[PDB]
Amino acid sequence: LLHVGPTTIKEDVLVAGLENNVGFTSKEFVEALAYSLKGLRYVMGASKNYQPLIIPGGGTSAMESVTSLLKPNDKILVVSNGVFGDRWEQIFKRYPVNVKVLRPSPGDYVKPGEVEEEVRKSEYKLVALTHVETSTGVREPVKDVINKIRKYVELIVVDGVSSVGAEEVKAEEWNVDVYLTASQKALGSAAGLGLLLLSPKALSILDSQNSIAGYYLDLRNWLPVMRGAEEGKAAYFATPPVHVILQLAEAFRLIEKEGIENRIKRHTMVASAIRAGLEALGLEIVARRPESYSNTVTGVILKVADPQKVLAGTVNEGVEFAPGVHPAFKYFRIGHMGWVTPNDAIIAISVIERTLRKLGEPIRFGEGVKAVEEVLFSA
Amino acid sequence: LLHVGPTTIKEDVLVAGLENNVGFTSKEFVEALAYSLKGLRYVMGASKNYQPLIIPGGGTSAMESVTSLLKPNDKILVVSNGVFGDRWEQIFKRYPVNVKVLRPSPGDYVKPGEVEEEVRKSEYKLVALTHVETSTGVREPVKDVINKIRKYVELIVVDGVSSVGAEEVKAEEWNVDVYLTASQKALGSAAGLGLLLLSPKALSILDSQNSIAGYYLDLRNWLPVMRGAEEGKAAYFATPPVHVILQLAEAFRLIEKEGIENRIKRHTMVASAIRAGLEALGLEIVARRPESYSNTVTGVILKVADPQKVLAGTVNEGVEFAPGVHPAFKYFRIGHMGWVTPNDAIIAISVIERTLRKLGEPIRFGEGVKAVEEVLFSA
Amino acid sequence: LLHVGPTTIKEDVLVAGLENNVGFTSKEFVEALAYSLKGLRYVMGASKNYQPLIIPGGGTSAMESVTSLLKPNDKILVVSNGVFGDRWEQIFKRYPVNVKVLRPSPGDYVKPGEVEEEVRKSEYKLVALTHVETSTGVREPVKDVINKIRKYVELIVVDGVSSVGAEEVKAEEWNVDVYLTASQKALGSAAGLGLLLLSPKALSILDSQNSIAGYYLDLRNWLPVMRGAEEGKAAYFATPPVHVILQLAEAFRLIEKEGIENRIKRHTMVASAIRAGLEALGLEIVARRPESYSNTVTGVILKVADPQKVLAGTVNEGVEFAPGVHPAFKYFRIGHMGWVTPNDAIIAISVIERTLRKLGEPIRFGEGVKAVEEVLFSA
Amino acid sequence: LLHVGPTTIKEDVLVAGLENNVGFTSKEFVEALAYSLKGLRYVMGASKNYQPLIIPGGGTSAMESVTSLLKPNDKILVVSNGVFGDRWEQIFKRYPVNVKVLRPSPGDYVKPGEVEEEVRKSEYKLVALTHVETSTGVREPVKDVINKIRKYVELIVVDGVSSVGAEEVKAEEWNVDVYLTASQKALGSAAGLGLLLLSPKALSILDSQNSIAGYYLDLRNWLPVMRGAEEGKAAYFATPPVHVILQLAEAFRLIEKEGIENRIKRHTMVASAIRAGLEALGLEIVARRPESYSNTVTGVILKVADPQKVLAGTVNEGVEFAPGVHPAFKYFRIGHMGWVTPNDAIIAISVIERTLRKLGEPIRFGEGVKAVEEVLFSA
Ligand SMILES: Cc1ncc(COP(=O)(O)O)c(CNc2cccc(C(=O)O)c2)c1O
Ligand SMILES: Cc1ncc(COP(=O)(O)O)c(CNc2cccc(C(=O)O)c2)c1O
Ligand SMILES: Cc1ncc(COP(=O)(O)O)c(CNc2cccc(C(=O)O)c2)c1O
Ligand SMILES: Cc1ncc(COP(=O)(O)O)c(CNc2cccc(C(=O)O)c2)c1O
Ligand SMILES: [Ca+2]
Ligand SMILES: [Ca+2]
Ligand SMILES: [Ca+2]
Ligand SMILES: [Ca+2]
Ligand SMILES: [Ca+2]
Ligand SMILES: [Ca+2]
Ligand SMILES: [Ca+2]
Ligand SMILES: [Ca+2]
Repeated sequence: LLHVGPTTIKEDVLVAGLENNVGFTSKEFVEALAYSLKGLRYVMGASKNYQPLIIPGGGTSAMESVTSLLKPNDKILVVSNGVFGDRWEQIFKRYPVNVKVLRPSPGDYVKPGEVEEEVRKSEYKLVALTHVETSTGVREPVKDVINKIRKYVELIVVDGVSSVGAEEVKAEEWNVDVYLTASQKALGSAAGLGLLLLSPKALSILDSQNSIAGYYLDLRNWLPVMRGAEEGKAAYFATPPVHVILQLAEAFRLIEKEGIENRIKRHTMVASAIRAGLEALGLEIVARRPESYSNTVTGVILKVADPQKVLAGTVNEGVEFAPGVHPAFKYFRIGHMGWVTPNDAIIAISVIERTLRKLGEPIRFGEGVKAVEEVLFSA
Repeated sequence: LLHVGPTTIKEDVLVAGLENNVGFTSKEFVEALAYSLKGLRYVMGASKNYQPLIIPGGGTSAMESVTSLLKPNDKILVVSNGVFGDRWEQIFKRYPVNVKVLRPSPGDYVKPGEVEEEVRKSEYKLVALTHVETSTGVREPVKDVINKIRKYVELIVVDGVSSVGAEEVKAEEWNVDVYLTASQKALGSAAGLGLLLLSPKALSILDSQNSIAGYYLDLRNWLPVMRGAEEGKAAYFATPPVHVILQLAEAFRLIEKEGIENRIKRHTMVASAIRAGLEALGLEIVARRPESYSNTVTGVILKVADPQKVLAGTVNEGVEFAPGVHPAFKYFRIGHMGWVTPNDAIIAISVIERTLRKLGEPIRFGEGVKAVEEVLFSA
Repeated sequence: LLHVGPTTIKEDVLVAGLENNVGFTSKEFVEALAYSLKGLRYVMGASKNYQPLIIPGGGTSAMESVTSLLKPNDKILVVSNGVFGDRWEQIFKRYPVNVKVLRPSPGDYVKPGEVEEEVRKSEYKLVALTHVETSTGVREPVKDVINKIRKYVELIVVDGVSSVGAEEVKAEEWNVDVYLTASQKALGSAAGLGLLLLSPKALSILDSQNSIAGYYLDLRNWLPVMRGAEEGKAAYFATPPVHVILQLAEAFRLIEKEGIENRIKRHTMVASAIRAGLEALGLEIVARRPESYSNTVTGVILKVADPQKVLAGTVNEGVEFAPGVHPAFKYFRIGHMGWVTPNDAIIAISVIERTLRKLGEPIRFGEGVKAVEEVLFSA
Repeated sequence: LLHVGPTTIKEDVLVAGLENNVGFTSKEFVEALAYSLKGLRYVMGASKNYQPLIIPGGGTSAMESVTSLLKPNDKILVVSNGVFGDRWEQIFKRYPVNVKVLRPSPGDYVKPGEVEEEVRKSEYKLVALTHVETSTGVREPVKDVINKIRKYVELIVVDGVSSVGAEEVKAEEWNVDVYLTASQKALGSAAGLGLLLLSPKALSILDSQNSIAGYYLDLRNWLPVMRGAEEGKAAYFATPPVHVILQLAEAFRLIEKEGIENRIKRHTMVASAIRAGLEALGLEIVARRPESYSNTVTGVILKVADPQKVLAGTVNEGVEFAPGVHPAFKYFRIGHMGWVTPNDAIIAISVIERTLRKLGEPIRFGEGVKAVEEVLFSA
């Protein structure tokens, strides 16, 4: 069997979807969409000059919709740290475009200098980055990368599926052209939506040029719906996931009530506490470089125990554990994103200690939970 | 302003989505997906030889995913009775294919003989039909069309967004290659999913040939998820709308409990009652030919009153009314599909009588409600 | 079998109860209780000098809690128009008190003069009235009764279970000492609570005297909880139905948003429309005197059809029908209270027409629904 | 301020109450009541000869309803270990009965021999016990008490509000005449109901004798409702909390799915783990005698820190902490009952360690969490 840990959704978020006479023209729907659109500007750090869109699907449909900005034979550079970086390449194989991929050593990340070198050597229409690579837990220093490449490339896109709402994101200040995410990860809402924030530059391409996009994923077709909503008007392109968007509006209400800076600090603390627990047990982290330890995903190397058995025996344990699928390592991953609290840190390390002791993975029993406690106490 | 009436969702359906620890690998999700896949075979009248898929989006994403069955320069005949027939052509303009469209007089439908004539004259890879054309309330005699064209064309696709779960559908008996619908219409569940049933012939194309499809809407990419689910296995292509699918499973449970034959009879009675009400008021129906009066949508011609004012004054009135957007007629539309009951028939005609009397549309006040009562009594 | 029609609850009301970490000391609970307490002053027409209480149970526990105001051998006059008036007497048999009951002819009501005559003849500590007698649909002219008896009696209590939130109620202006109701009737919330509004006179009895009350239903024990809540403080006597009270707060929000005067007008219109439908069918109303036709309950006399069969064949019909249990009449009752709309009037009469036609009760088929339409149109 | 920790309710339990067209005559309600009645026999260990009742209110209304079994001047012995034992005496002061109370030293419990001595010296109609005394966390050895007193007393009643569903209960085997609980404690459902299980002997009293009971709390009045439900019949005495009972049925489904023996073991393990944590910190438990350490409540003595500050700083910390209200001790209490898991044990001790360290209560920081881990590993 396959077992990937699901991001826990606050009941308030889910319950916001229980309105049984709401459609895409309902004032309640239009208001939730307009609210979510502003919520997206807020979590991504951008002013009204940046255009938000919320489309059906997820991170993957959002990624593919970037073809809305491309023309035949356009040159694309993908900076891929693993599975989800590689998905850009799989998507672009379906399109008449030219793709080059940079990859680092397993579990590492592509340095800003290496990207800079490549964009000076060849002219690229588009550069794709992955803010956090979910398969390895590695955060790319996207700000540093962009500072170096901004003047050599027409467009920069960042996959923030595992970062937005949890890691610092400054789409406008960093001059990103498309920052995208999904509803079900670090935002902690129900699945079904892709979310995008476009620069004025990307928006001009939409408004004035043709593209290689299909029909459903051409952001041009969704623009009138998004623009209409902010003016309090209903418009129809294709039926969106109405109740999932009601749920998203409620997630954004909770996000705005906590405050994004506070949200980020919470993810830093929880992740730091979890990592301190892992280290005190003598467990090795998958991410090669400490400065890249993402605050949403941590890969945990096992020397003796079978990762698959760790996952099988922790299914009903109130944790978010998932398989490690990189040939270079034997590991499982801990998801720690969304509504995650200090108690989730304690639980994750406790569940880990007890499971690994049972399976004979050499660990310093007791030391993990104590180290977690220490971190949580000290801040 | 734009106001389209929303299909009322049974609360039980919505409430089935309130499970806050479910992801695409959860056995609860896998079971709901497998159940919904079987439910789709059931409402469409097909055996295990036909392959169901449930994908993110809606009717439009389902329609576009038909490109999964096409090759460059393939010849397509679209039989379009209005807006949603025309959407096939709009979708196919994004693809390297050759499209011819047959259209009838406004509010009429393309006769089976006219389609037969065209497919004998020229060779077509694909013929696209719309079972019920939502913009006009016209039901295409799809069975009759197919009987005549089956031996002259490789593939037949039917858009059943406004028919499946309400009109008779026999995908297997009629030998349709793709029968498709959405979650939010005559099935009466929450929005966010497209649904497809493929013949063995269409499935062989998927399994053995390349196509002009993009990435997200290539049915090949969803097949392992659908096949896995029916064997009780989780598989990942892209995150689906997990909770919308939980809701869909519950809608299919209610559909199977009523029985599809009974469901169809209910839609026939409610629609017949509503139409009898309209006629007794002296109101003219948009559909030109009575044999094509769909049992999910009825267009109502106004001679004096402004359709927009009818819609504005019936917003909180517990009905499903929508604008008429065909230049050839001045009208509004009544949606009567999903969980619709005899009481909905009475309400719709009563709300119509009272609104039109207020606005001076010449009608036989009182006679509508009486005629509805008569029909509901006699069945 | 027994079949009593349930008051339909807005989903928003129910959904307000889905908070899974709320207890009697939670700020959310205290706020909902304080809100509901004010909501009770509002629907009953009283200033802050009147003391609201919300206790576990229903109308019956509220009625019994009136013993909190009594002493051994106190004299009580019950003005009983049927079953629920008679319940006062059944309750008081359990207590060392002296009870006299006035009853009118079946389906009539006790005139104000008849009560006045009795309270001048003997001295009574307490007079009990029923605002609307649910078993017959008869509204007592409580204002007129009180105007006549106020100076001759120490305490006046009014059972408003079937009136509060639907009929005009002015507890303060009319000088009532206890006005009581339940959560599940004309207020349209979930069952589980009795609700009481006490005059300063009744409150002084609580604060300064002993009583014959038991433990759970001694309003003295609940007072500190109610007083605490309005000061934003939690207090414990016995655990209340926490989530039912969350639901009640939401019902009061909806009531206050509509406005009580508007609520009353809606009940008048719906009831008048239903009665006009009944009359046009040639059906006789149970209430003997038109000025007493309650706007929450209407008894419908059948000359031929069996009331029990009317009820059996209308169970899934979206109506609120209940048995007639008074030996003097052959009838069923229509409940029309709470969130009831003009559409409910149309439905009730339509369901009645179709059911009675099937069962051979002589009626003027078609005429009922037309008369309802006319009433709803004319206001 | 007063802050008592709320028992966390599984969302599934709450969500079972979202049926908006259900009343006391609905077959859905009757089925939920019948199911809950059987569920009550199951959790209390009794065959069909024992009669369950579910009444509005809570533990307190259930306790008072025991007056249904009493006659004027009946002699009662209350075995009270604290607040909730003392509530028997407070209730009985409202009734013409003779009460004697046995009390132990603070935080201790009345030995079976001490009760035996008293019932042999004087003749008692009724002996009242508290299975777990919530105010001190002390479990009375009710089986041992009953074995000694059974032949000397007519009736034995046990308050199991904090024991039923968590501690071993054998109502039939131990020959208890009334075993009672509430919906919101160790059963973990929504508040609003009292629950009783009566012996054949107590039932004969109901069926054949008069009593000193009031009206609402006379178990005679509820019996036809309970008997009717198990024969699949609706009956009316007073409106029950319909949706709270739907929720209760769902709680009983979850209890029966786990199995009562397993439920008991879970409470033993979680409580043992929590206590091991407390001891390893050097914290003293309020219960004087280890054999009486209840598995639902533990009192924690503080030597230096203010209990009130512990409560104030742990409000949003996902725990169930409550004040200690016995003058003889300075303490707070930990609730660990219902759906409580091993993770709740870890969290409670961690939250305690971190809070007390902050407030300078002398503890062995780190040692609590380790001891909890050890216990959870070894079971
Ligand atoms: C960085 C990143 N980019 C793109 C996607 C694709 O999103 P959708 O699935 O919404 O199309 C993701 C999604 N991440 C994802 C999805 C499913 C499983 C796991 C796992 O942890 O094993 C991770 C992701 O984490
Ligand atoms: C026959 C038909 N085909 C395709 C679609 C597209 O479905 P999605 O929107 O789920 O992609 C539809 C949708 N039907 C539809 C959708 C929105 C509004 C109205 C209206 O009545 O104006 C009708 C439809 O009715
Ligand atoms: C006027 C009146 N007074 C007291 C009560 C008792 O309330 P509780 O049940 O909440 O204790 C009521 C309740 N009314 C009631 C209850 C059950 C059935 C029916 C029916 O219409 O057949 C009516 C009532 O309508
Ligand atoms: C043993 C026991 N007996 C009777 C009751 C009364 O139950 P109701 O409240 O449902 O009538 C209880 C209630 N237990 C209870 C209730 C409220 C607060 C606290 C606290 O921890 O301070 C404890 C109890 O714990
Ligand atoms: Ca909440
Ligand atoms: Ca239901
Ligand atoms: Ca035919
Ligand atoms: Ca015409
Ligand atoms: Ca709402
Ligand atoms: Ca569940
Ligand atoms: Ca023993
Ligand atoms: Ca001590």
